Amino acid sequence: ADEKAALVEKYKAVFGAAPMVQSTTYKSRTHIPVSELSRPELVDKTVLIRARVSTTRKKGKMAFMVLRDGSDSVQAMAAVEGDVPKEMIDFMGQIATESIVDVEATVCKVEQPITSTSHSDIELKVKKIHTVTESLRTLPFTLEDASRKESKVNLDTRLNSRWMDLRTLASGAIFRLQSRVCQYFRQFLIDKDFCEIHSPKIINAPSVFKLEYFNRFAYLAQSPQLYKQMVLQGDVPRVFEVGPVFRSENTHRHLTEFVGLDVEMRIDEHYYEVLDVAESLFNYIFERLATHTKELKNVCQQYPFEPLVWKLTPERIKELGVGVISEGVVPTDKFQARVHNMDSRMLRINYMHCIELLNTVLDEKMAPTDDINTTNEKLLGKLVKERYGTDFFISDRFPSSARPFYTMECKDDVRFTNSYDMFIRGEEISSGAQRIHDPDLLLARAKMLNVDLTPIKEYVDSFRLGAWPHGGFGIGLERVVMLYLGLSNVRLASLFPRDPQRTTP
Amino acid sequence: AALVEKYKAVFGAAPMVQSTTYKSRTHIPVSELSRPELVDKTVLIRARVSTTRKKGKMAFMVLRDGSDSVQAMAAVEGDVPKEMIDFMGQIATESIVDVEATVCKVEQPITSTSHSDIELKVKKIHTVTESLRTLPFTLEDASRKESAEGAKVNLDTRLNSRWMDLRTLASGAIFRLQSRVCQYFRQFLIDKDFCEIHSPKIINAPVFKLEYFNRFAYLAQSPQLYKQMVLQGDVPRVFEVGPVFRSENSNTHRHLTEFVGLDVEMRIDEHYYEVLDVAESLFNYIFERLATHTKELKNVCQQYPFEPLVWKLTPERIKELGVGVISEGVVPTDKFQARVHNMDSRMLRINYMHCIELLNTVLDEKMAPTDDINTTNEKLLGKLVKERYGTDFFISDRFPSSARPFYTMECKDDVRFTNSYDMFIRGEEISSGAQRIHDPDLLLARAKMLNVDLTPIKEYVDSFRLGAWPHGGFGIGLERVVMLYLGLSNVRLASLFPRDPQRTTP
Repeated sequence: ADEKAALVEKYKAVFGAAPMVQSTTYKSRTHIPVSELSRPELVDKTVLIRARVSTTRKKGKMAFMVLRDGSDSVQAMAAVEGDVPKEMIDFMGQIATESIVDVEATVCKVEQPITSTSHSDIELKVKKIHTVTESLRTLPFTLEDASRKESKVNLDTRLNSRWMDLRTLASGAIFRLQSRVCQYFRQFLIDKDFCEIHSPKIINAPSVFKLEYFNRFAYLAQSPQLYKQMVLQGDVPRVFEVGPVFRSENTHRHLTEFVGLDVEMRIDEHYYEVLDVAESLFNYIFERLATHTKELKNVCQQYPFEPLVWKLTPERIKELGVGVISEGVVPTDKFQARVHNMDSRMLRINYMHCIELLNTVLDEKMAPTDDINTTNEKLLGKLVKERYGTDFFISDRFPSSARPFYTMECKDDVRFTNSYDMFIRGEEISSGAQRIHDPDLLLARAKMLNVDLTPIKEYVDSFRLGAWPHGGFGIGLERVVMLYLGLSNVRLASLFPRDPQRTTP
Repeated sequence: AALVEKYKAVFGAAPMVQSTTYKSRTHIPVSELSRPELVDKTVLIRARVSTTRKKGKMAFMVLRDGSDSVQAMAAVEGDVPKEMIDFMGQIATESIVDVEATVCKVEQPITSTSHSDIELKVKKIHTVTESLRTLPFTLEDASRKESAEGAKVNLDTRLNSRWMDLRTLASGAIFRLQSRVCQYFRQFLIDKDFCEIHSPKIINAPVFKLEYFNRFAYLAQSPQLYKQMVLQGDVPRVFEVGPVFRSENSNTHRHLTEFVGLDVEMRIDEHYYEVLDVAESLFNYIFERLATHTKELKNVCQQYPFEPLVWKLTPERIKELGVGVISEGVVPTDKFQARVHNMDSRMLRINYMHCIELLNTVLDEKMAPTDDINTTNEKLLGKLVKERYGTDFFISDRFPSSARPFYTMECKDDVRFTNSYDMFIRGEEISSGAQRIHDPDLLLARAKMLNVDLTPIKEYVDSFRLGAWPHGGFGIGLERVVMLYLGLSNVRLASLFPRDPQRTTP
């Protein structure tokens, strides 16, 4: 009964549970990631791979597994050979789904029908296999069920075990794309000499999440708005910030905490200088996102979408009489739409003409200063898509009633302001404006809006020692990912979402 | 009356900028005024009035935009009347003006300005916005070295009108360098295929407590738990740049209640030295690129003198002391068994127990190998390291278990110590890195030993139960790294609108 016990010690080097990885060795073996397995020079080579068990089963005298690491997966198999005992096949067949294994395997090129694994051309012949960590055998839900198209794992169940959901193809791709949006946002602005700033999220007064702050109370900032303006009055010419923002005032489209992408800059003459930057920024981001075809397809396979169109065609510009600012071409288009140039071809419609366009289909007509609510923003976006062919446009010169106290009014008509909104797929994504850089007019607009600026005396004071004309805009990161991908719920694009009912994980 | 209207085109208050024209004039920034193709040209500049004075039939100003300054003057001649020289003499300093002026070369350079080779001959000048004539403090006083004779501005007055303070050379340069630290941090890690994450700052349980609708919530001290959990969703490598919150009521020159964390977490194949390898290469990358921003470094140094950071041993010192070289298999003969990974970055590593022995060479009260190195001791250690090895940067390897959090992996050979390290800049801790415990049961066991209550964080523990990757990571305070790099006296000099227990404004 002891030689059989010694056979346990013989097979320990071939299969079983490896000792816990505990920094006892350094660079003692070469670890090949699953993503590199289609490198041609690895064919017929024996490699060491660490991967998740997607599935594994004993069948006949063999074991078959799919190994996975994020978006990359590969078939693995083992058969009873001289080097490989039948007990290893039993061991492979019973490893729990989602366990992490170290596999020593020969890379074999194979000709077989395409399956779900992404490395179609190759298969691993397994020589040794050890568990690195073992998964519980009860999962909160399977990866496949979490990956189904919508008509099932409901959203709250997926969010409660987000570490499991993130392993799906679409969820992984969504957050890789989110990282790319941040990257492209910053790179564009760094190229244009914008300085990054970090401003406080704890503020003295609501300008409202109230917090206990040692002996007194403080509050969480809704946005860096006031600080990004104040820093320009410290003579920094242009700034951006990427950081958390908090909104206490529960839909499928909004969160209580999210990430703001914020910009503020001096202007020489006109807030169109801000809009020019904003349009070029979005064009840059959209152009670069388009190159991430792996991620886009991995989102699309679970959450089908039509790729965003953000440019008018040159043909449609000509047919409709759309104006071209950089060319001095005045529009003949009935709604007086314009693009800045024939390269980005991004649609701008004045707010009053946006109302006129909505009024073509509305029975109850809107006045030129009426506010466009959420149902009518989607309707406007649909009318814009049908007439001009684009999913992205700007509405220019918003009514004064619809804008915050720091928005510069138009000199010719104070019913309107030096401001604009941007829309993606008929939903608002960014507002930009010239700010009021004069303290007296800033207080005057606040008083008109019955907003008391007494709690933010320092902000007002920051304009009193000489101020630069300036403007800026902000963008919700999760929201721009949601709208770009056409997702149904903004929580699909927030790693650990926060809303009035959710504070965990 | 018609004469007063003529003069209005020449000088006075311009209409408020209100988006009535677009690209109607070419505004030349002050930074461009030394371009040779601007000599003898009349140009339009928008600038701050730093100083202005009248002297007979002439007015003399210094116009400024951040670090760029130039002298401007006007004389009563031709279409410039005495009324305009009077106007220039009475503009309040810090007003912003639009000036039409000819760029002229000068023989004797004007050393009080950065554009010393040229001078502006003013033809037109209008105020864009007017400053109060009563300033909270002058730029001159706010720029004065603490050692120099004359009025200085104290820190609270500085922060109470931070928009004025930021206009000084040194303060502006500090925050340009802060931006560059973030930039190079992210670019290094993006280059190495680290993914950026954004994790929540509101958490359901601890100690800043906030009202959260019908319940209470808390602010996260750091993204520590989330950055580990995301690796269990199979993201191989992550970083985060965002706010962090410390709830300790500490009002010192070094502590902020809100600051910015630069956080990294990554899988490891075998060893937490893989984490330390990344951290050292990351700091090398940042320091090498910060050193190229000579304009900003000199603009800090003129007010706040510092010796540039040395973060590498020289090849000669390595040989002289017998420091080991990991990538070349060179075993140290150094009495304190120091090592560098490689001969390119040459960044010093000393085992914690040899750090204790080094301290003991000057201590009468000898420390034990497991004793903790406090804050008076960290600066003594960094001085000993600087004197022996010649470097302002080093890591101390394998910290005692009693000094580390519950999630730190212990050494298999000796559970008195952990798979962890600290990095030091100028004798002060800047970053801690470690292998984490990726096994749920051992993680609960270490928390129990440390008497740490894990009931408020069941989801973090649960994230390791469905298969977990071995992993590790580190965090860096952004304001503190700028402060220690530049040798600043107070962390509030490197935080735009600082937060401490007594300060929530501006």
